[PDB]
Amino acid sequence: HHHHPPFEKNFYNEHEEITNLTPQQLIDLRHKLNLRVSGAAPPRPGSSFAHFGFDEQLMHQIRKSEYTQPTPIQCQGVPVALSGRDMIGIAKTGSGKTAAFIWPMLIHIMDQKELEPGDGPIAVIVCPTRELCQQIHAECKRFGKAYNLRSVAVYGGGSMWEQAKALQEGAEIVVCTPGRLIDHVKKKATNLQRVSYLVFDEADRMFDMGFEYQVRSIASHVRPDRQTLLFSATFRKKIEKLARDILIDPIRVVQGDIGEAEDVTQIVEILHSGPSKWNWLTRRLVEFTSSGSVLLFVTKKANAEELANNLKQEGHNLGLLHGDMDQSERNKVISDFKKKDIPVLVATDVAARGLDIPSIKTVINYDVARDIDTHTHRIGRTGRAGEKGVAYTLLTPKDSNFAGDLVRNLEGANQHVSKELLDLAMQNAWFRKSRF
Repeated sequence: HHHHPPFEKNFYNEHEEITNLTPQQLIDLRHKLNLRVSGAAPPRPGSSFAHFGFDEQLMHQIRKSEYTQPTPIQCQGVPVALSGRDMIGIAKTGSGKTAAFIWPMLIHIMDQKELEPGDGPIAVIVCPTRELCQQIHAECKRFGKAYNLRSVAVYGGGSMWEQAKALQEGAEIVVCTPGRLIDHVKKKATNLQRVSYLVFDEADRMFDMGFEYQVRSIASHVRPDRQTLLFSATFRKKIEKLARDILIDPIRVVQGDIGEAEDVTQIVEILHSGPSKWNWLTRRLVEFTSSGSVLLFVTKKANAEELANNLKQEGHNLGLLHGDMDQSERNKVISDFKKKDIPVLVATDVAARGLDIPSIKTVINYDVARDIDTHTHRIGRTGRAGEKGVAYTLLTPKDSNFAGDLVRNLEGANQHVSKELLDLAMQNAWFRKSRF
């Protein structure tokens, strides 16, 4: 009575043809599919419906389809979703992405108890528009017939009272626009207590149309151990922040021509304590300056000052940049750093505008960033604007919460997660459990 009812997420049995791929063959398959994939332990993609392991009832509907072979987003997205993993699909209409999340949804629903009177949907698909709602609903009814599943569409611009009646008759699947779903829930036309599979489609469009608050509210009121899938045609900071907030260890799947490039090389070291960062740095700073300019980040002005003063006494030729500097003061330091008059710069986050300098080949997060957004902003200064550049992050055992966020950031960037870093992150239950 302390929990929500248990449910299964993982329905996937990898086909031997896929298990048997060499690492090179796997790399070349994703290249052939024009997909860039990241995250912790992504399932391999398939290349045929046989690899998905669909039964005859579903295949019957798929053969009436509309699909003669799977699309690339299906090839990778279906094994991700069948495996029970969360997913970020960066892909455009109509890449077959809707079926990519619908087919696993059907399998997920089929494993559960049937609906009892009063039961809300098992799966919810959230859409920006009535138009898309109706298209997705049409697909849900088509494929869902394989298992006699019922779908109801509730969208703005549609009859509130007919929708309320349809919701009351019972539906395993609800396709919706965000505000209208929330309205029906508050009115107790339906409820979210059985939602275990949650899709946000065209999430970028939803944000552009003003729905971020509604999207977040829905995510907040669905059980947190749900499976969640998020699709967008673009990745922008707003959607990335959303993904961090409403997904748990997702696999990121990007259609090639819609991304681009390259991730910063990150090195993370776990040190004894804050004061031991100094010896770490003095042993390494000369080698770092031999590759190019070096940018050290701290958060607090006082810490910037103490570090810079100690480096000066150490004999280093460096500059300081903090937020209380006037503009001319500020421009002198930045100019000196740009012209390589000083090889080393200590800066606070708030003062760091103007430091997109190609010669920066080392960024050092000396003091831990306030959050992962700030972390990303910092390491963006490193040269893969011209690669050869590396971003070091110094943690101590008091940084275990940030370590979890950093692990997830590294995994999304296909960067190394050391055993030490993972162990540190795994100290906290909210990481160690929610962990895929």
